[PDB]
Amino acid sequence: ERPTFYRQELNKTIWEVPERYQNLSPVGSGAYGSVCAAFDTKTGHRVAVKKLSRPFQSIIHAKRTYRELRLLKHMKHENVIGLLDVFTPARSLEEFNDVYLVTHLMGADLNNIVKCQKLTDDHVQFLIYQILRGLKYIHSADIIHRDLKPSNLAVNEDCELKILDFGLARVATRWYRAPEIMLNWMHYNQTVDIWSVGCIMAELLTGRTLFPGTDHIDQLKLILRLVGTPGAELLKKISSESARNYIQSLAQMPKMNFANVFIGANPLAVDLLEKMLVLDSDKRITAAQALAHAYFAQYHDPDDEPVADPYDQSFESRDLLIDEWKSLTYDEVISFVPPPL
Ligand SMILES: Cc1ccc(C(=O)N[C@@H](CCC2CCCCC2)C(N)=O)cc1NC(=O)c1cnn(-c2ccccc2C)c1
Repeated sequence: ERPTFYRQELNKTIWEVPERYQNLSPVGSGAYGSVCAAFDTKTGHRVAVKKLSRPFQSIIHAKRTYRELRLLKHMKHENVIGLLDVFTPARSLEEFNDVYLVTHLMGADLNNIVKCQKLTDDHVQFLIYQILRGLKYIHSADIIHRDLKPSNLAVNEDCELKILDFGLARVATRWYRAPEIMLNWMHYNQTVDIWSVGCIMAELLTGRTLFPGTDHIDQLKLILRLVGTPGAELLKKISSESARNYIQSLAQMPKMNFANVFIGANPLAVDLLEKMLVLDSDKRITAAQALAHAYFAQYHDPDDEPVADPYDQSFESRDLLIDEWKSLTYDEVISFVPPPL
């Protein structure tokens, strides 16, 4: 019918959950939002429970709440975070004011893993393979992550990887961002995420941030030093006059030979980096193409790299009232079907 809930105070936060979830312990020191590790008495498994912060306080909060629930309810893939449960203590739409989301509990984020040292080439093959397998899935539904960086990627002891998003909650996004979506200078596609994967892979191999810019101007200067200033062919496709003026006003840099930058790395790794870190977003490798690159010979299976069901994002166009976004969210909580045990 409906379970029995119990109340708690944790880090100045109130928490009201079903008895099924036990021994709630705050994790991530703010960086994941309001999240507790919990023990799930139904499965005998550890889980993560997130309490959304002020979910219906404004129109923009209410839309963000709907968007996060809709994305989580869609994701059914080994390398993307998925929804085990969603609950509110509210018995009706009228008193609906709190949303709790339940996922798998992961062992570590990749930020607090590179921080020690660099990884073996074999560890890098396996981790980048799993990122690209999750991205083929997300991109097949016309979903773009847009903020891939080591702090949004999580792994277990056995090195199984999942893509998450910790949104706004306290490693600069700037350092991993595609030049075209940073300065909005060209048509942008799913391959903004492939630029980010290139930056992350470089960092796992060298143990150093590839492009540690201090701001957007410093960031572009560090990038152009490796990949070279745009040619006349890429200049032809820049719609922004101010962008085009800025670029053409710098003194010309050549493309460096990546074999001279990533010295001693697997030459198959250097070749894949050349294909990911191209300025022209029409010429960057896709996730599906990257999975068939020789670098992943050990892992690639074309019969086990699935696509996603279609995702209706027509809501993204709509301008509705708080109470409308709230009712739509309540509907999705009510209609939720747990994954098969
Ligand atoms: C409970 C929960 C709820 C929401 C999210 C989450 O990723 N939400 C996304 C969903 C959509 C996004 C679209 C692009 C593809 C990726 C997904 C968002 N911002 O909308 C994560 C967890 N879980 C965690 O925060 C979590 C799970 N173990 N840990 C953890 C716990 C201890 C140590 C290390 C880690 C990583 C943290």
